[PDB]
Amino acid sequence: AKSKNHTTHNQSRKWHRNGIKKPKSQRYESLKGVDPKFMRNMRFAKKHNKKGFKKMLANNAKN
RNA sequence: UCUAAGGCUAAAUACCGGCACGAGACCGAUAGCGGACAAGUACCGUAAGGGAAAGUUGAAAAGAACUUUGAAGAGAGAGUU
RNA sequence: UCUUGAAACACGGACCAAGGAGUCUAACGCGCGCGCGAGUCGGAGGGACGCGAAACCCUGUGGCGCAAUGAAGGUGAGGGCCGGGGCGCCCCGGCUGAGGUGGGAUCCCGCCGCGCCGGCGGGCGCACCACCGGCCCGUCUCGCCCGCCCCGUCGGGGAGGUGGAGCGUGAGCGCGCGCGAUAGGACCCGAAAGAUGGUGAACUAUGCCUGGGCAGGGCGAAGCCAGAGGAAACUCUGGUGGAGGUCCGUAGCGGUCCUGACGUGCAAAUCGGUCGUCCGACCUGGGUAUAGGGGCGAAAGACUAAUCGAACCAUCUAGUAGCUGGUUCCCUCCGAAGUUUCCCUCAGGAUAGCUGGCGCUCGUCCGUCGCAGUUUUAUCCGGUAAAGCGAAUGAUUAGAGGUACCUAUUCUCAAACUUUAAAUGGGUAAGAAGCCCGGCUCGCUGGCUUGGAGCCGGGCGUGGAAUGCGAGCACGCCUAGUGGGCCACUUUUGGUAAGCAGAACUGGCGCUGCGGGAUGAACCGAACGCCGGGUUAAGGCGCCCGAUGCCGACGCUCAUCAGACCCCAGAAAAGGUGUUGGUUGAUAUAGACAGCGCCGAAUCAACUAGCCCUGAAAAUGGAUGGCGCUGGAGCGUCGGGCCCAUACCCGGCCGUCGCCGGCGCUGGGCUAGGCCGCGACGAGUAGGAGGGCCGCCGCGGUGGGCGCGGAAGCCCCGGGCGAGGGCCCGGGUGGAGCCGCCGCGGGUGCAGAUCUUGGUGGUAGUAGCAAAUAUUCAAACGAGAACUUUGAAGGCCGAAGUGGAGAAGGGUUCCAUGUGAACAGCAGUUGAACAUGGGUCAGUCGGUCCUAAGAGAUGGGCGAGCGCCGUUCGGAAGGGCGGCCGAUCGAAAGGGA
RNA sequence: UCCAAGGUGAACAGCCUCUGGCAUGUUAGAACAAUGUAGGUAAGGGAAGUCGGCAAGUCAGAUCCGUAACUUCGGGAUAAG
RNA sequence: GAAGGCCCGAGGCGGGUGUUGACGCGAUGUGAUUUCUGCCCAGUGCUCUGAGUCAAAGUGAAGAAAUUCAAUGAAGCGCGGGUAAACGGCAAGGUAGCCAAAUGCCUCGUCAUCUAAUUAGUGACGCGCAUGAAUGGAUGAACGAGAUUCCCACUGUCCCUACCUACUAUCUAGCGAAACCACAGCCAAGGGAACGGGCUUGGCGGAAUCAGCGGGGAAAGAAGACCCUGUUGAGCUUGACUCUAGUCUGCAACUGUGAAG
RNA sequence: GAGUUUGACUGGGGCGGUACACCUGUCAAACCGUAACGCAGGUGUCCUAAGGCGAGCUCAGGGAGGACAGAAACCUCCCGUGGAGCAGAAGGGCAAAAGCUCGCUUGAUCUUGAUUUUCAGUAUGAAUACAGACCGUGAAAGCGGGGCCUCACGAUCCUUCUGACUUUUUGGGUUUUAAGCAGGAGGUGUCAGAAAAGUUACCACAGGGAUAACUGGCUUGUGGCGGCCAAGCGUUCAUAGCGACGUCGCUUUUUGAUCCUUCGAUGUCGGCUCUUCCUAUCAUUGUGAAGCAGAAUUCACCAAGCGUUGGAUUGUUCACCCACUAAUAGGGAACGUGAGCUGGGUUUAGACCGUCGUGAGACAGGUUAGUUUUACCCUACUGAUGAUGUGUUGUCGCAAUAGUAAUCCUGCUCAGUACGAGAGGAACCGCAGGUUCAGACAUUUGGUGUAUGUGCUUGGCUGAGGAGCCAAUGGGGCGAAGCUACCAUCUGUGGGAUUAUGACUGAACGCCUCUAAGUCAGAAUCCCCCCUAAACGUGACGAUAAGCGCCGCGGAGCCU
Ligand SMILES: [Mg+2]
Ligand SMILES: [Mg+2]
Ligand SMILES: [Mg+2]
Ligand SMILES: [Mg+2]
Ligand SMILES: [Mg+2]
Ligand SMILES: [Mg+2]
Ligand SMILES: [Mg+2]
Ligand SMILES: [Mg+2]
Ligand SMILES: [Mg+2]
Ligand SMILES: [Mg+2]
Ligand SMILES: [Mg+2]
Ligand SMILES: [Mg+2]
Ligand SMILES: [Mg+2]
Ligand SMILES: [Mg+2]
Ligand SMILES: [Mg+2]
Ligand SMILES: [Mg+2]
Ligand SMILES: [Mg+2]
Ligand SMILES: [Mg+2]
Ligand SMILES: [Mg+2]
Ligand SMILES: [Mg+2]
Ligand SMILES: [Mg+2]
Ligand SMILES: [Mg+2]
Ligand SMILES: [Mg+2]
Ligand SMILES: [Mg+2]
Ligand SMILES: [Mg+2]
Ligand SMILES: [Mg+2]
Ligand SMILES: [Mg+2]
Ligand SMILES: [Mg+2]
Ligand SMILES: [Mg+2]
Ligand SMILES: [Mg+2]
Ligand SMILES: [Mg+2]
Ligand SMILES: [Mg+2]
Ligand SMILES: [Mg+2]
Ligand SMILES: [Mg+2]
Ligand SMILES: [Mg+2]
Ligand SMILES: [Mg+2]
Ligand SMILES: [Mg+2]
Ligand SMILES: [Mg+2]
Ligand SMILES: [Mg+2]
Ligand SMILES: [Mg+2]
Ligand SMILES: [Mg+2]
Ligand SMILES: [Mg+2]
Ligand SMILES: [Mg+2]
Ligand SMILES: [Mg+2]
Ligand SMILES: [Mg+2]
Ligand SMILES: [Mg+2]
Ligand SMILES: [Mg+2]
Ligand SMILES: [Mg+2]
Ligand SMILES: [Mg+2]
Ligand SMILES: [Mg+2]
Ligand SMILES: [Mg+2]
Ligand SMILES: [Mg+2]
Ligand SMILES: [Mg+2]
Ligand SMILES: [Mg+2]
Ligand SMILES: [Mg+2]
Ligand SMILES: [Mg+2]
Ligand SMILES: [Mg+2]
Ligand SMILES: [Mg+2]
Ligand SMILES: [Mg+2]
Ligand SMILES: [Mg+2]
Ligand SMILES: [Mg+2]
Ligand SMILES: [Mg+2]
Ligand SMILES: [Mg+2]
Ligand SMILES: [Mg+2]
Ligand SMILES: [Mg+2]
Ligand SMILES: [Mg+2]
Ligand SMILES: [Mg+2]
Ligand SMILES: [Mg+2]
Ligand SMILES: [Mg+2]
Ligand SMILES: [Mg+2]
Ligand SMILES: [Mg+2]
Ligand SMILES: [Mg+2]
Ligand SMILES: [Mg+2]
Ligand SMILES: [Mg+2]
Ligand SMILES: [Mg+2]
Ligand SMILES: [Mg+2]
Ligand SMILES: [Mg+2]
Ligand SMILES: [Mg+2]
Ligand SMILES: [Mg+2]
Ligand SMILES: [Mg+2]
Ligand SMILES: [Mg+2]
Ligand SMILES: [Mg+2]
Ligand SMILES: [Mg+2]
Repeated sequence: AKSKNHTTHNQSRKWHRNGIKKPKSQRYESLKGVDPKFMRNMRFAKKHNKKGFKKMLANNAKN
């Protein structure tokens, strides 16, 4: 009472039945798996980014 | 915190059996109880047990006198409604 | 119906009627509707007071939410702006109450083009999403501050990672509807089994008790008698006797062979002939004993009531079933899978995929986002085909040269070889998430703004390839079915091969009809609402059979097995001086070829290619589909015309779907859940969803409904309506109830289930009414005589009877009269039928009495207990000085006046 | 289970009859085909049939004779003829 | 040898054998007589001895105790002996016998006999696939509804059928079922689920029926007993898993009195 | 004694194998992926270094050399792209490396999260890149948290160990104990992980044509059969008859392969019986060829009309043998044929023996005994009524079509002839019979015989005789009629076109030629006659009832 072992015959039709969908490209992709030492300093760059907010307003006025 | 190795004690509670009632968005004679009827009857098995089928003339029997064919069932008229 | 495949020589279905299969309760999830809403619900109970067991009111105990997290001790969720100060990296004050980036329906404003309408310029940005902070709990690393009456092994906080079903201005709760997965009998029907309790030894197996029965003959044992022989011991002969798991054989009991008869029988084991045994381990009745995992067995798993390799009965029990079978109205729309992973899985599930439903977030003139089974451009990837081995590895042929090697060549190869190397194919990119200019943050990086990344401001569309197209929400949420596939081109593995087995890719079949191939699940064409006209595809156009009934074109071919077109349904090697082409050569008018120098013009050889032919043998008679066709109806090359598919074009109608559709501004109109307009579209199994003014039963409403002037039901060569489910009307029949509309509750729709119950067919006036010799004549009664009765004749049983009486069993069958309806398988004047009466007389026949094997109380013992064990074993004498030793039951064949 | 006539014969065998009983066994008439079931015969050959002398047939009573191999001395034995 | 063997039994001062007592009862094997009954005690099993493992209870030790440790340490196992008319084999290597057998694969063995002809039969031969001695070997009169070979006799078994009789069938009067049945019923070929009756192309096809018949309907009769599957069973068996009645053994209790070592 | 278990995959199942958890090369068709009990292999380990780092060094092999010393000992030089080695299978990688050697070592340590691969994108296993510690090494840059890379491994529960702490040990406190958190290990190889021996023929149930045994279907390896080529055989001569080395086919009477149909069942081996079919012809008919003188035989052609037998053994098909014969050819039809038979084999349950298993049991080893059911239904076939439309009815005929039938041999004669040296030894016509078959038939012979015909006779009965009866036909002798037997007897048949083949004329092709056009002979084959049947076919002819037939275009009308 043997049967069939492996088949990929009708699988291409099933895959394209709803179409092969790529993940929607999102701005600001996820930062998972990045260097932890790099992520530490990048958090500190955003943590103290408001410290130079007064210099930003002064330099924008020169333009 | 209680005082075992002694006892008693109603109510609220349970009830498919029985007795007597009320009811139904239930079943309507192959349904509802097996059983609407001489149903746990007929019938079967040595026995323990198994277990049916089967309700309806019309309002009122007024259920067809009488005549005639046939031995008779069974018919033809007549008659009741 | 299962299936890859069914008209199947696969299964179910003779026929009709009624019944007949997805339910209900609990709990869960999602969607939807309703109420209230950081709440929400009385679902216990209490109180008002026919239908009222309702409804009304109160009660928030409690449940579920509002807080999470850790194993636990436990602890436990506020962001931002402004100013000052500290300059590390986090103090103070104030104003507020969830931040920042990108996107964002809607709203707001400016300007322009026309207080309306379009351009691009900004803003507040919902929900949601991507990302980055922040906070709470667990845990880890690095740590230097702080708090106190219970200063300690005390309790607090920081910084940076990380775990969590968190917080980040709640969304739940109650109720109802639907679907999905469950547990319950669980869609219906079905096991082989298992368990508890009980009933059977009238069959049979065996022991016991008490009875009964078993012709006629054969051989003829021990004992005995007599006569003989012998010197004796002892022997011999005749007769007698009547022994035995002896022989022939009847009854009886068995059951060999015919593998006979029968085999829907006389019979759920019989009949005939034949056969075994028939004084014995013989046969048999009755009374007793042993009871189901037990009994009993001269042993066959035999037998234990037609049941035995574990009886029967009822219950547990609607036992379970990954396995078969069946699973009931119509329509509209969408529409599969036999594949992935895991599984004591491989007839099955879980999971992913494919499916459907429900939506939701947006877009919806150009424009811009966004999208793609496709090209283009740019740039990468690979090691297959082919090639190579005078290159590596491996294999391999032949010579040559120099001195078996060695050099230079040469032949042939690789799938597990390769220097090379495609075609097809895979990945990425083709901008605003960009470019450009100027700054800011950092604790990372460091010779040095040096990097890097993040952030801020400003400026710049020619959107920065072609084409098509609406997208997004981890392609959201729930989700059925499927998880046996099969076939074809190409590629490809095993196999001699296979209508074989196993893969890749795409299409197809399955799920699919249609035209064509005669025919046929897959091939060719083309996919499907209902029609009209037209035109085609593939394929055809002698006739069957629509179309060449053209003065079609050119050749090829004769077949005493001609040939006749994808898949495709019989041919090969090798041959032909059949015929027709072509190729390469060779002789010849200084005269060849062939034939006897004559002859006088071409000839010969090899090879190749078409058609035909040989090669070519199978069994029922037969297959270009058939007829038949040979100036073609054959083969090849083509032309014009013609034939028709559910395909294409145009038109009508129906439905679905889509319109940033239209209409509240009324002769008609607007049941807005309506009406109207436009465009496209239409296959379907399993499956899903919606609609039904389809149908059935019952309820609350409602129609001042219907009905003896005729309801329901039923019948109809009556009239109709609807695409259909169905419905209305008319007639006939019927005789008392019935129906429409809005809601509500289901035991709601049948052709199947070797369905259930009931009824009826063909078979069919058929099988049959055939075991045991046999009836006939006359008469009588009578409507009626092959069957009754009487008489006569002829026969049978032939005293181990077809005779005369009992036992067990039957229970009025006995007897008389009467009936002829049903029964007595023909008939019947007859009956063991039916109806009405009658009939069984005991001291001395049996029961009754006795105990036989047995059974069974008392004492006693056991046992949870109903009870069981036990038949002497205890103060056991109810009589007339007593012995008894075991009450009682147990024989209609024992005992017994 | 009980009673059990005559003839034939060794016989309660088979066959015939008497006493007694019965009407041919849940039907009849006609016909006499095949094929059956049951019964019987068959010339000549005699198991050539067939898995196989299956079935059938031969033999049979009694009387007078005659009776081996073998043997457990009993038998074989109704040997056989 | 009865305080027993064997067995029943839920249970007792229970019950059977047993109204018994070794010439008995119980459990097995072989299977009259005659004739023999060989070898192996390793394995398994039974049985018989007194020198590692060994439960509970009891004793000792440590510890606050629970607990732990130690010593002691039954039966059984292990060790040892016997046993094969125990299972078995031939630790022993098949002895006496027997045979191509009811036992021989090769095989229709070889030889003789039996017939014209013999895979049969018989007598022999035996390195016997795979005979063999109470898992009994060999023989054997009588006996056998046992298997087998031949001969005589006999016969319709046959060559080779025929005829006769009885009851049926058949016909009639009366009476009157059942299995079965999707629809049904003439074929060839083709295709097809690869053996059509129906479809395709042909052959062709004429009411209603009787008696026969056994080709067909892959005829009927029965949800194949063969084969496989099922995480379906049952009967039986063991060196299967897990238990158990029974039985053996140990401890304290019922269990008292006294002496001695 | 009770309960339960006794894996799965699988070209049925079992046995075998593990394709059951993994790895390499290939298959695999140039991304990845991709199956089979596809191919060639590996794995349940090994390593305190064979881990880590640094430094130096260069291998396999070859040439030339150098006491013993040689084809291989060691020393030296030169060449040497790795042709060595790197623990193992294979692939890849690797040269002042990853190899070899040496000296310092324990990054094979303590942690958080992310990622890759198998993937459902779960787990495990094994990997990748960081980060925070603590270290090793090197002068340092760096490198290292196992092995150069691709394999070398394991959930819950439970036990055990280590570590940590405001962790619990339940009204508090202390100490034991127990529990918990976190990280290891003890293992499930059926490797995402039950706790597991059989037997069943005494078997049971659910099913399955998803799946075996029997037919058919595809295939033809094998079997059978037949070509082609021509080495050679045939004294010589390849092809009279043969055919090596090769090679191309056919057949479905072998077997195998496959598993498509059937497991709510297609009765299954042989024989018997019986019909038809095939030819790959054994015999007969007509021919061609020879290593054909005759005879016998061999090869080949047209050809299946006709025939292919009787027996011993065996269940057997198949073989073997005895004879006979013209020959004793080969097969199909569901391996034709079981509601046709027969049960011998096989193929339930009983039983024996051998081998096997401890056992129950098994054995395609042997042996013995073992129920063979139903037709009356539909077609088919066999016969029997009848139906058909021309008025009824009858006689006498025609005839489509269908069936079809004869066959083989012997003796005599030719003829001791032809032929041959002989030995031997035919043929045509003719003649006499026979075999098998067919259709008849009973005069004769045989058989049956219930004319129950006539005798004989047994038992019984009728009083006896006489005459008879009964015994399922009492028995027996003979026997009419009838029926019946190669067991008696009779009869069995003519042509036509042609096949094979041999020829004529005669081209193609000045010749030749059976052929191309045209002609001839020509057969057991074929067709037909003869013969049997007689159609929804029919001709001639007779007789045809107050009814009825002809004749008045009867003369007018009604239905179809
Ligand atoms: Mg599968
Ligand atoms: Mg597999
Ligand atoms: Mg009550
Ligand atoms: Mg009722
Ligand atoms: Mg078929
Ligand atoms: Mg079925
Ligand atoms: Mg049926
Ligand atoms: Mg109904
Ligand atoms: Mg925003
Ligand atoms: Mg059980
Ligand atoms: Mg005798
Ligand atoms: Mg007798
Ligand atoms: Mg009998
Ligand atoms: Mg019989
Ligand atoms: Mg019969
Ligand atoms: Mg006898
Ligand atoms: Mg008795
Ligand atoms: Mg019981
Ligand atoms: Mg048995
Ligand atoms: Mg549709
Ligand atoms: Mg699919
Ligand atoms: Mg199935
Ligand atoms: Mg699904
Ligand atoms: Mg699933
Ligand atoms: Mg399936
Ligand atoms: Mg395939
Ligand atoms: Mg297959
Ligand atoms: Mg399907
Ligand atoms: Mg489709
Ligand atoms: Mg075709
Ligand atoms: Mg049209
Ligand atoms: Mg056509
Ligand atoms: Mg040739
Ligand atoms: Mg040809
Ligand atoms: Mg249109
Ligand atoms: Mg109802
Ligand atoms: Mg219902
Ligand atoms: Mg119905
Ligand atoms: Mg009476
Ligand atoms: Mg009376
Ligand atoms: Mg009657
Ligand atoms: Mg009565
Ligand atoms: Mg008494
Ligand atoms: Mg008495
Ligand atoms: Mg009679
Ligand atoms: Mg004779
Ligand atoms: Mg014979
Ligand atoms: Mg006999
Ligand atoms: Mg004798
Ligand atoms: Mg013994
Ligand atoms: Mg021993
Ligand atoms: Mg010997
Ligand atoms: Mg013989
Ligand atoms: Mg012998
Ligand atoms: Mg011995
Ligand atoms: Mg006997
Ligand atoms: Mg059919
Ligand atoms: Mg059948
Ligand atoms: Mg079945
Ligand atoms: Mg399974
Ligand atoms: Mg059983
Ligand atoms: Mg079991
Ligand atoms: Mg299996
Ligand atoms: Mg690849
Ligand atoms: Mg580190
Ligand atoms: Mg199949
Ligand atoms: Mg071959
Ligand atoms: Mg050859
Ligand atoms: Mg031929
Ligand atoms: Mg014979
Ligand atoms: Mg056959
Ligand atoms: Mg048949
Ligand atoms: Mg049969
Ligand atoms: Mg047969
Ligand atoms: Mg047999
Ligand atoms: Mg048997
Ligand atoms: Mg001469
Ligand atoms: Mg007399
Ligand atoms: Mg008599
Ligand atoms: Mg007689
Ligand atoms: Mg005579
Ligand atoms: Mg000719
Ligand atoms: Mg001629």
